[PDB]
Amino acid sequence: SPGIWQLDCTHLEGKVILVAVHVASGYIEAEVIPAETGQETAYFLLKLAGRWPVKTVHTDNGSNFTSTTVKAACWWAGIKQEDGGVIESMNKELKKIIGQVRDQAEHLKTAVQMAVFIHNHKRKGYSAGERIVDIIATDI
Amino acid sequence: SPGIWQLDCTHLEGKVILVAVHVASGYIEAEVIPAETGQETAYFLLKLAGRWPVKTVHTDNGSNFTSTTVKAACWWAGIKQEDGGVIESMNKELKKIIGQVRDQAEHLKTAVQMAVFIHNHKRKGYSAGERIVDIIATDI
Ligand SMILES: Cc1cn2c(C)c([C@H](OC(C)(C)C)C(=O)O)c(N3CCC(C)(C)CC3)c(-c3ccc(OCCc4ccc(F)cc4)cc3)c2n1
Ligand SMILES: Cc1cn2c(C)c([C@H](OC(C)(C)C)C(=O)O)c(N3CCC(C)(C)CC3)c(-c3ccc(OCCc4ccc(F)cc4)cc3)c2n1
Repeated sequence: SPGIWQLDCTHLEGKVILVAVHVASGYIEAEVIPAETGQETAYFLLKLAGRWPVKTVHTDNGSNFTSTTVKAACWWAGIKQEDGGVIESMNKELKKIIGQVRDQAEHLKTAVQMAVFIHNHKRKGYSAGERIVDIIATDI
Repeated sequence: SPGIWQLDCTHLEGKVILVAVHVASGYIEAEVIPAETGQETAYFLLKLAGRWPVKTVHTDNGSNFTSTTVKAACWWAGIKQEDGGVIESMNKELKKIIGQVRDQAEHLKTAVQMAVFIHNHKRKGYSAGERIVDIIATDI
């Protein structure tokens, strides 16, 4: 459970938001990209694995599961690349937060990082940021 | 101590590498940018604070300390913006790792994230990644 993450992809303003969800805590990392490609997904996973102890990733679709570039990043970072409700509600929640801050940000990427901040600090009482740290520290 | 970070800027291949160091653990986050600007620093701090509980940031120089854009990001994210050896040795260590992986990466940003991965997982026995999680979980 502590090393399991789920990839998720959603569209907004003609752009793609790639999200990594830490399944046990609900903690997220997200980035805005022009379109989902194997190279963008591979780079996102390399970043995530250098920051958190990523053991397994459930890919968001069969193209990212199949991608030789994604498989190479998973090999490099020591990640077990795996296949495939609450994710749909999290995409809706993220878009809701983005809408609420959209006026404070000129760039979509700024609004997305503001939403990541709000989601991870929301007490619902522990926050997702507190839960991920507690889950991983117990495993050490 | 658990919420204290230090910004650091270094040059490589006509580009700038912006680094955030968690002082107590030695854990790092890094990004490649064309040049250090208030907007790039503000965006980097917004990302960092959505991922880790950032209480204080020691800015890397007086321009980032003065920047109204950096001060706005610190205000938004609830960060106390503060002023100003081992950092010089960490820039040298990071460049050394980048040199060792440079042949496996076409893009400089790929090599930088590989170096972040290696630095954070290096056991020296706990790693910086284990130390940051343990330090923050004790504070919760
Ligand atoms: C020119 C330009 C572009 N520009 C742009 C592009 C942005 C944003 O992009 C990045 C993140 C900088 C790339 C954006 O996408 O909108 C920006 N932001 C600053 C940081 C933020 C508050 C997290 C989001 C808004 C400012 C700005 C700079 C000074 C501001 O000062 C407000 C009074 C004040 C309050 C508290 C303080 F402590 C100090 C000042 C406000 C907005 C800006 N300015
Ligand atoms: C066309 C192109 C650009 N391109 C580029 C730009 C890159 C790198 O950029 C990003 C990170 C993708 C934007 C780069 O900056 O170099 C890249 N990398 C993949 C991930 C990495 C191993 C973390 C770094 C190298 C590959 C590639 C793709 C398949 C590879 O397969 C190697 C046999 C194999 C081993 C284990 C496996 F499980 C599966 C395959 C090797 C390299 C690539 N390809």
